[PDB]
Amino acid sequence: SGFRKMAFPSGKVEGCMVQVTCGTTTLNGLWLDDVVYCPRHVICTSEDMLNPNYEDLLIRKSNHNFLVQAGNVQLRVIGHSMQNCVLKLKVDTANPKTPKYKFVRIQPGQTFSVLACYNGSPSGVYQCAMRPNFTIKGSFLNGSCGSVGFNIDYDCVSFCYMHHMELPTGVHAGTDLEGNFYGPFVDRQTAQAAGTDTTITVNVLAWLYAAVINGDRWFLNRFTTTLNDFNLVAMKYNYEPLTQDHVDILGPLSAQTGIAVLDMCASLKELLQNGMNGRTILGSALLEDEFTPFDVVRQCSGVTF
Amino acid sequence: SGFRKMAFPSGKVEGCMVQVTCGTTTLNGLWLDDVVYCPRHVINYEDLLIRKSNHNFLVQAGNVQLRVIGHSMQNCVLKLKVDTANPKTPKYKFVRIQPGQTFSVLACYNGSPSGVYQCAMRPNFTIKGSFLNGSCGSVGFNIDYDCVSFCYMHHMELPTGVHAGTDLEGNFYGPFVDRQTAQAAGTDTTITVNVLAWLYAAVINGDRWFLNRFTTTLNDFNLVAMKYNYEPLTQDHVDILGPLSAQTGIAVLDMCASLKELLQNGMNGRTILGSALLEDEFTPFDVVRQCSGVTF
Ligand SMILES: CC(=O)Nc1ccc2cncc(NC(=O)Cc3cccc(Cl)c3)c2c1
Ligand SMILES: [Cl-]
Repeated sequence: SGFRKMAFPSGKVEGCMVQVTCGTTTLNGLWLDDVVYCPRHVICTSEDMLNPNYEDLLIRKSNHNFLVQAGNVQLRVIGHSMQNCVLKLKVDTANPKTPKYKFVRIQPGQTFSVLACYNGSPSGVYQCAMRPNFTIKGSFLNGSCGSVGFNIDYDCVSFCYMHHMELPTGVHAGTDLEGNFYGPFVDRQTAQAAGTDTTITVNVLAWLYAAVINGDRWFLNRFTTTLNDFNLVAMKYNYEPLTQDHVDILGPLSAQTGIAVLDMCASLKELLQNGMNGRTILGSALLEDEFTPFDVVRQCSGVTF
Repeated sequence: SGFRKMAFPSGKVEGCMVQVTCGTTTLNGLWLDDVVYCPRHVINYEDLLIRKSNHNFLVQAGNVQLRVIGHSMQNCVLKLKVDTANPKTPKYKFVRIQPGQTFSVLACYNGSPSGVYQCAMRPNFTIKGSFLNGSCGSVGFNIDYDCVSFCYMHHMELPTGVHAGTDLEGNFYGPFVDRQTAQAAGTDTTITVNVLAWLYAAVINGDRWFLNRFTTTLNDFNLVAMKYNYEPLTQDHVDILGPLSAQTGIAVLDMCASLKELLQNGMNGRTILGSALLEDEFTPFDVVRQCSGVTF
């Protein structure tokens, strides 16, 4: 019993964290085999960030301008290249702690664990989701750049995020491990603002099924809804549209509890209308959207209470 | 910016997790040097233990079978002497925590870590964890510098869904016993010093709507807090909040007057750090650490 925001064990990622220094800037790098991946803005000054020409800044650099530190050992850089917004530093030593891994690009609504690092040293781990506006509501201070997001399914680490910047509202933006940003963001200091955010409807529904699995049904009602009527109501509360794919994905949880997706949609509609009336669901007074249908199946029991 | 329930990096503990089987029961063990620590309920415990030999205990570390060469009991923990020292043993200490203190939990099943989360020892000595059958032997810890301080080992789930366990010396937290009997968690209370720390974290992150011009006395605050099932606030708690009071310019009894107003009026449709409830699972030290950048 119980329901917590659980992160994946971070050990496999901790053994890949390194410190990258270029001139006066120091940030984090990910060391996999003989390559260190880090944000390309490590080659920039603060002045450069207004309109940086990365190709022009990089051509003026040699291998020995990049200092890479793994624990107490200095790694020697023997090559460098840029791939989108990521700098790839070829080093002379392969990481003996390299786990089985893949680089995966996630979609909004997907969750992942973040290992927050400073000076190549891991300080904490937390779970979060890629928001519909492509930002992440993280907890990052200056020096956290290069910190990574990941999932561990079985013994394989799937890297999905690398931290690049904080936006004026305090939310965070970054790239996949191939250097492609999530969202319409650039690694430039410009008027960049996160778009209006919305609630991840399929995740709220999954969390309502998790509450039913853990023995709580006070929020159910005797109504059903069409998918269109649900979406017309949900969009008024800034909820993401629920698609037929989302209904298909909730199928297993619907069969485990005996509550049709559209009947759970009717209960969500009523919750938006009435609020909680002093009650909580899984210890929360807000509707939670950072648990996917997959996370609920992973964490919760296969037997409903 | 941002404020998350953050756990310590779990790598140092992951390298200590093993699977312990005794007959039909399978649970988790902690392998430090040549000793495996696990709940004694894996097996009248003295009478059950005397009938066991070393070969009755099967210990599995990854894909390798460890050979048990001795066994002894210390309170509610079984200590299995194995023939191999753990080469991944970190620098460690066994410490007993107090209610209100927080720690990270590495939840395991069959000796394999599945997740990590942060939680607090409640005033009623239970933990609001997330554990399924097979999680027994999962451990709680903090990391200070490069040293892992083990503070909790999971033993059982209570009828309300909350969890109970021991320190690593086998002493239960709370009035619980390791057996099937009518055991219920006492009425819980809110960890006041932690709620205050989280209010200071909200001010640091730019949330001041709850701040007011008023200040209170410690006695008046405690008379009000006792009415809402909040733990009494002591002079030690006021002293401990000193650094956060100096950083934001809000005296502790100044923040107590804000908390008193939130207790009598609620939030009025507003949130603090994305929450509609007053959060009590962040200590003053956790707030200072997450708003500073301490690494391990
Ligand atoms: C003093 C300061 O920079 N504070 C914070 C606070 C919090 C921060 C959290 N994450 C990242 C930071 N770093 C950046 O945003 C550097 C950067 C600037 C301009 C564009 C880009 Cl692509 C990257 C943070 C920086
Ligand atoms: Cl995805």
